[PDB]
Amino acid sequence: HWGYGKHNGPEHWHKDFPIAKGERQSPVDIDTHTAKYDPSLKPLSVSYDQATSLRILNNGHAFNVEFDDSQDKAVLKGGPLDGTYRLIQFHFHWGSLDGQGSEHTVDKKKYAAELHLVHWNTKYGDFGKAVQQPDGLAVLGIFLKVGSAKPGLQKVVDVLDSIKTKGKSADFTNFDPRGLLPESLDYWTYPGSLTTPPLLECVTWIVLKEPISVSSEQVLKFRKLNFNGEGEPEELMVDNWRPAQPLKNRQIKASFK
Ligand SMILES: O=C(O)Cc1cccc([N+](=O)[O-])c1
Ligand SMILES: [Zn+2]
Repeated sequence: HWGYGKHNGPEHWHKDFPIAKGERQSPVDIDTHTAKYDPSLKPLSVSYDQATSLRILNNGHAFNVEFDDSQDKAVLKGGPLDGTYRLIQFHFHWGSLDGQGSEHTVDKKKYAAELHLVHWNTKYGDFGKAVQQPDGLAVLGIFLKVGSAKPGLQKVVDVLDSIKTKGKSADFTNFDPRGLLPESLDYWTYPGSLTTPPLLECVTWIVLKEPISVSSEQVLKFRKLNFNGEGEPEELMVDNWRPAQPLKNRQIKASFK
């Protein structure tokens, strides 16, 4: 099955998921000089005051912080979006070293990591129906750079020892994702896809310009996770990022001048 190795990594995904070579794949390089300011874009509305995290999961590809999405409790609206998108999970992608890890790039710059907050359009009723629609998901992407610690991330880092290997989960209630957000909500937006199989072309991407800072210690704890299951040969969970894909017939729009 798919993964991030030599034998099963991104460059192989098209054989089981031919949409890998589609017209609206993610991530992409954001060329800041050609992304056009669009005055018609709105401010993003991120409303996470009632977000109810439940659990953290090592799925063998990353770890997922999961939310109760059975009501409108943590929603993303505005920005480029029509309608209301409910938070279902967040996860990250990161590198073996601080010089790579992000999926999106900015003028070819790779960040140490990238956080994805995944939301589904309530007009489709559930996540599985939403991913079948071109406007089914909104993913908020936030770059991580290594410097100062992010106090709001520490609760996540400290639970990782308990989900070292694939298929482990742990209760993870009361975590507030507002602690992961940068000061500015300036963004770039474009139409794209999931970045892991099945690579469905169902995402409005909203990539924040301003990175968050996390400490080296924090990212080092991400890199102690395992792709493998309990008791199998240890292969560290690192470099779980898809590289930039062809932009094709897309425009990247900026919310800011
Ligand atoms: O389980 C999976 O890998 C598919 C999946 C599910 C939810 C979000 C995703 N994304 O690319 O942001 C991908
Ligand atoms: Zn992701």
